[PDB]
Amino acid sequence: MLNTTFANAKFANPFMNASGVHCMTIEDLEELKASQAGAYITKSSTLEKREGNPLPRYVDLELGSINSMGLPNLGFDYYLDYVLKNQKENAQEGPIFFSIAGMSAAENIAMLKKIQESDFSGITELNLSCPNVPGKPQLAYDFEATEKLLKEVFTFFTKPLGVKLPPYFDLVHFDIMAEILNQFPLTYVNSVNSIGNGLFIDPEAESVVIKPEDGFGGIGGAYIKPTALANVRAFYTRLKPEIQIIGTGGIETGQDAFEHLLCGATMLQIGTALHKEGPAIFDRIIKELEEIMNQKGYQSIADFHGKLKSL
Amino acid sequence: MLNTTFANAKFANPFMNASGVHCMTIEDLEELKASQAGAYITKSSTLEKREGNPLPRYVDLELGSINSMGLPNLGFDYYLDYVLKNQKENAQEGPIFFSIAGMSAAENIAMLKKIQESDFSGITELNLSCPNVPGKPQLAYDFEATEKLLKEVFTFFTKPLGVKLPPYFDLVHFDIMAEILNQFPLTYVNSVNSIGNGLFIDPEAESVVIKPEDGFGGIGGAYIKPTALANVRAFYTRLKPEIQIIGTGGIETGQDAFEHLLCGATMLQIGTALHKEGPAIFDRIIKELEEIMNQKGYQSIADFHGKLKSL
Ligand SMILES: Cc1cc2nc3c(=O)[nH]c(=O)nc-3n(C[C@H](O)[C@H](O)[C@H](O)COP(=O)(O)O)c2cc1C
Ligand SMILES: Cc1cc2nc3c(=O)[nH]c(=O)nc-3n(C[C@H](O)[C@H](O)[C@H](O)COP(=O)(O)O)c2cc1C
Ligand SMILES: O=C(O)c1cc(=O)[nH]c(=O)[nH]1
Ligand SMILES: O=C(O)c1cc(=O)[nH]c(=O)[nH]1
Ligand SMILES: [Mg+2]
Ligand SMILES: [Mg+2]
Repeated sequence: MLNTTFANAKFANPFMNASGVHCMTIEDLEELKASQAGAYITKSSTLEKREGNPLPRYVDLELGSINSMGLPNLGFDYYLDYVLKNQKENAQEGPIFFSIAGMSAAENIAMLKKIQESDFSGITELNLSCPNVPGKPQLAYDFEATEKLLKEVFTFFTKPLGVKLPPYFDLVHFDIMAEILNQFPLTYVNSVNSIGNGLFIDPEAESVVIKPEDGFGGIGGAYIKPTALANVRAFYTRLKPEIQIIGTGGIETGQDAFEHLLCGATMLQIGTALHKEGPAIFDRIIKELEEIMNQKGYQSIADFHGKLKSL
Repeated sequence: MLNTTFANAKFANPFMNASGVHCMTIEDLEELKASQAGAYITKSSTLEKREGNPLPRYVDLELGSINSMGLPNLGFDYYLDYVLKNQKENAQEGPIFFSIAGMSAAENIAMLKKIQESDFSGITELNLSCPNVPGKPQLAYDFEATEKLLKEVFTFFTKPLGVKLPPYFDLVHFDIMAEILNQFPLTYVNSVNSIGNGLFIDPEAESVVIKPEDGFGGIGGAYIKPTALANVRAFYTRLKPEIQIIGTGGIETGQDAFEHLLCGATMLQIGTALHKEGPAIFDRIIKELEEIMNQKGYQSIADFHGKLKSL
């Protein structure tokens, strides 16, 4: 019932882990491969291995989560070597996704060049929430910087490429970004990354709950579904059909998944809920979505994909 | 215990309604005057009376609310006439707040000029989430446009003035805005307005819940407290002491109020929760905050104001 076609590949279902959750090590990845997830993505990597920020840097919240991991990862070469070896085993239907988040534009270009030159036949995801010039907003909030980077990337990168974007909150911003993205042969857009720089407080202790950035961190979970759905829908109605969408943000139940698909998302990623529940979540949410579809008499995602009704 | 000093005026407590909620008519305003609210603010007005968007345009949600009211209001003259007459009765400790959200820069300047010329001795709040040039983001997301407007405003406006701002999600944005705002003799900054363009879906009906903007609307309530607290705190540590802060966003319990005050807010505004509960909320939340203070042995907000601890 959930069979999905994305980036010209076939997947058993649309579910995937969100980058950063349960995908740090080869062991994490193997557990994802073993789960019911239709596909999985690696932790955003940088050129060098990164320890990340001081703990505590992640906290479960009643309505979601807050984090400031600091891009901890085992380095580009570690992930590239892993995906290259699994690619050869052909023991998995559907390509693996490879996320990169260079500490700089030069680092992103360098990693993209290595992926291009390698035999990697999978899908690449460029995290545009990656660092940028000192007195500059995250890359994706700097429209000029974003367009400049993408133009250089597409002068040489011919393999499947998608971009992970932060949430937008103004319709003109969606228009500007859509216009920038539509000029490129992008495989997809993934909305959204966590809601940036939120703050959570322990009232009793009268203090923040994470050590880095004075307690400020990305927000995920139920807090952000309204924003995540909006971004998925806003891009669905603005992007050229060539560019598909991956919906990410506040997905925990089959109903949440149903809502993202209704908005136009083709693949779905689970972050916070997966972090709390573990790989077993995929089997649960898959069954939940199928039950919803059964009650409505739907046999394929195509029966409702992108059919969100306006009043 | 909650006595507060703000904009050089004295208030029985920091609580107020958030603009747009329970402040449309003179009758609404009188009910706010009659409640325990330490102060109140009028609905953002425009030069002409506005009917607002088609219904349904506001919906209560389990975790907050979504709206696209479309600035319905009775017109500038109606509100100005009201506050001028109440000002004379001296039957209220602390000035009334007057919100304006011109459909254009010319409209904001025109209203500010009328307030300046009038005998209004209260406080004015400029809603920088007001409309802007066609292909331009809301005013407050257009740093250049915002600075230009404020410079013109301060070439003539000498009365107390505060600005209502939308939420920001990047630290560099807070730096840029703080730098722009610190150059003016502003009375205060009010963070935050609703999280813009969120989307809520009724999965059974497979449709949005508000009629305008294809269902997209500002999000308020529990969904946004993490973002609201972050904005209050981020500005508290960047604004010159001359500019105080009004905390708005996800305030429903004494604990929520405690958190905003801990961040640096001096006055507090309640939107969503007030819309659901009615003016009686002020008596409840006041008691809730006082109980929290009593348990901690605090006798004045000064005992913890802005004392949020980092790890
Ligand atoms: C602990 C943690 C680490 C994350 N790491 C990444 C990362 O390396 N790259 C990326 O693009 N997104 C990262 N994200 C963001 C997620 O991919 C996802 O966009 C976010 O958590 C919103 O989804 P959710 O509501 O299901 O959590 C991370 C989120 C969390 C909570
Ligand atoms: C129905 C409604 C109308 C609103 N109207 C205004 C308005 O005219 N001007 C303004 O500055 N903010 C307006 N707001 C935003 C609030 O003042 C407040 O910033 C927002 O609801 C976030 O607070 P909350 O979490 O307590 O709801 C409105 C919010 C709602 C729900
Ligand atoms: O590694 C992290 O801290 C991180 C990266 C990213 O893109 N998003 C997030 O929420 N955390
Ligand atoms: O009147 C409205 O629609 C409105 C104005 C504003 O500033 N904020 C909001 O959430 N709604
Ligand atoms: Mg599997
Ligand atoms: Mg009163």
